Amino acid sequence: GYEVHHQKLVFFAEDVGSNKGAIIGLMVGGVVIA
Amino acid sequence: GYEVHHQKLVFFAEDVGSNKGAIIGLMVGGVVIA
Amino acid sequence: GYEVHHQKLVFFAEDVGSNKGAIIGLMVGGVVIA
Amino acid sequence: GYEVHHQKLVFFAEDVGSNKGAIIGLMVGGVVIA
Amino acid sequence: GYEVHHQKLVFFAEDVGSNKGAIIGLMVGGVVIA
Amino acid sequence: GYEVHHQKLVFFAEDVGSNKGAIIGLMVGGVVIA
Amino acid sequence: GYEVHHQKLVFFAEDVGSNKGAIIGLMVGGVVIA
Amino acid sequence: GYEVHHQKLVFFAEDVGSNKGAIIGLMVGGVVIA
Amino acid sequence: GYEVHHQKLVFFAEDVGSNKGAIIGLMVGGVVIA
Amino acid sequence: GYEVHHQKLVFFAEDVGSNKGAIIGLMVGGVVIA
Amino acid sequence: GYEVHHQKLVFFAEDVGSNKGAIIGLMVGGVVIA
Amino acid sequence: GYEVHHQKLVFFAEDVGSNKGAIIGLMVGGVVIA
Amino acid sequence: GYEVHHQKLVFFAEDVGSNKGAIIGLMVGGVVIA
Amino acid sequence: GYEVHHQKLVFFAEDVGSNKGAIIGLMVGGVVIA
Amino acid sequence: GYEVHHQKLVFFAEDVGSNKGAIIGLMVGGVVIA
Amino acid sequence: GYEVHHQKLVFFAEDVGSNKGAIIGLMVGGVVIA
Amino acid sequence: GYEVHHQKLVFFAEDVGSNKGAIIGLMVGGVVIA
Amino acid sequence: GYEVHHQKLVFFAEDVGSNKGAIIGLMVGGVVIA
Amino acid sequence: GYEVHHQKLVFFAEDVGSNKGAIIGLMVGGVVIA
Amino acid sequence: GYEVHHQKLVFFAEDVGSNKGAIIGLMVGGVVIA
Repeated sequence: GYEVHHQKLVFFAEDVGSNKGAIIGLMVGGVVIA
Repeated sequence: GYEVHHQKLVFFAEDVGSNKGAIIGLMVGGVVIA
Repeated sequence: GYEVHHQKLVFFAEDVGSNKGAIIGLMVGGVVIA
Repeated sequence: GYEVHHQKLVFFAEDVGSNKGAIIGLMVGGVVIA
Repeated sequence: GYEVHHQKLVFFAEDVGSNKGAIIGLMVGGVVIA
Repeated sequence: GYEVHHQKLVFFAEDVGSNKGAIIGLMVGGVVIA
Repeated sequence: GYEVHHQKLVFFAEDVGSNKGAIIGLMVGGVVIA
Repeated sequence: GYEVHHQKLVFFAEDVGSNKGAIIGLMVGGVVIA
Repeated sequence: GYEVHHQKLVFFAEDVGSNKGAIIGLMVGGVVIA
Repeated sequence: GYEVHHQKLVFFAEDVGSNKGAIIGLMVGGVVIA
Repeated sequence: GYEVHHQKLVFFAEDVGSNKGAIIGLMVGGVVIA
Repeated sequence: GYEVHHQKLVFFAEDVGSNKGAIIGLMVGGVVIA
Repeated sequence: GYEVHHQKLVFFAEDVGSNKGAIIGLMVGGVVIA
Repeated sequence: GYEVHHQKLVFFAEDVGSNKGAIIGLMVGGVVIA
Repeated sequence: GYEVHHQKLVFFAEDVGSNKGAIIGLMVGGVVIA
Repeated sequence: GYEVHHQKLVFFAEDVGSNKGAIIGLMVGGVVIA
Repeated sequence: GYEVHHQKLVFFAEDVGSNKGAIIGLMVGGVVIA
Repeated sequence: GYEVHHQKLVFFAEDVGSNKGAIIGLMVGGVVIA
Repeated sequence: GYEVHHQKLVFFAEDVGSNKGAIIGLMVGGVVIA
Repeated sequence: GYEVHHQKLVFFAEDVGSNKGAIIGLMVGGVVIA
């Protein structure tokens, strides 16, 4: 008798308001200018 | 008797409001100017 | 008789307000100018 | 008879207000100028 | 009969107000100028 | 003058040996029997 | 003059040997029997 | 003149031997039997 | 003139031997039986 | 003229021997039976 | 159980481009010459 | 159980570009020359 | 159980660019020349 | 049980760029020349 | 049980750039020349 | 020769009598109970 | 020859009598009970 | 020859009588009970 | 020849009578009970 | 030849009578009970 419930994972965000530059969840590489 | 329920995963966001620049979920590579 | 519930993990954020520069969840490498 | 509930982990933040520079959750390497 | 509840871990912050420089949760290496 | 190179990210494995059981990269949720 | 190179991130493994049981990279939640 | 190189991050393992039990990189929550 | 190199971070292990029990890198919460 | 090199951080282990019990790097909370 | 979200109101503009004339959000009154 | 969130109001602008003229949010009155 | 969050109000601007003219948030009145 | 958070009000600006003219938040009145 | 937090008010600016003209937060009145 | 006079604008009401219950001029959003 | 006079603007009400319950001119958002 | 005069603006109310309950000119947000 | 005169602005109320309960001109946010 | 005169601004109230309960001109935030 096993019960599992209500589990959550967020990597970057749930709510992103305003981006006036650069938002990157994940980058392996690169050059970011903002 | 196993029950599993209500599990969630979010990588970047649930709600993105306003993008006035650059938003990238995931990049392997590249150049980003904003 | 096992019950597990209400577990959460956040890597970067839940709420990101305003980005006037650069926000990166995770970077393996690169150059970031802001 | 085992019950586990209400556990949370936050790596970087829950609420990020305003970014006028550079915010990086995790970096393996790189150069950051802000 | 085991019950465990209300446990939390925060690595960097819960609330980040304003970033006018550079905020890094974790860095393995790199050069940070702010 | 920005140059970025030779970097990598591995989420689960590069080399996966033989499987007689259950291997899952990512599971949001469920029941796994092996 | 910025140069960034030869860096890596491994989340679970690079080399995974044989499996007769259960191997999961990431699980948000559930029941795992081995 | 900035140069950054040869650095690494390992979250779980590089080399994982054989498995007759249960191996999980990251679990937000649940029941693991081995 | 900034040079940074040859540095490493290991969260759990580099070499994981055989497993007949339960190995978890990170658990937010739950029940582990071995 | 800044040079930084050859340094390391280990959170749990570099070499993990065989496991017949329970090994957890980090647990926010729960019940562990071995 | 009530949830209300992301309602928005803009009176004049979100983005105003270059101005070589006269831009007025609201006036009760007067004389405007461009 | 009530939750209200992210309502926003903008009267004049979020972004105002270069100005070589006359920009007025609100005036009761007067004479404006550009 | 009431939760109210992230309401925002902007009267004139969030971002004002270069100014070679006359920028006024609010005036009861007068004479403005650009 | 009431929680109210992160409400924000901006009257004139968050960011004001270079000024070679006349920038006034609020005036009851007068003569402004740029 | 009441919790109120992080409300913010900005009248003129958070960031004011270089000034070669006249910048006034609030004036009851007078003559401003740039 | 331009003459403009005695013009008027009313948004909600220039004369509000005795009422029972919430009166709201303008709402961007939320829950109103009366 | 320009003459502008006796113009008026009312947002909520120039004359508010005796009421029972919440009166709100403007709300960006929230919960109002009366 | 420009003449501007006797112009007026009222936001909430130039004359507030005897009321019972909360009166709010402007709220960005929150919970109001009356 | 510019003449501007007798202009007025009222935000909340130029004349407040005898009330019972909270009176707030402006609130960014919070909980108001009356 | 510029003449500006007899202009006025009132934020809360130029004349406050006898009230019972909290009166607040402006609050950024908090809890008000009356």
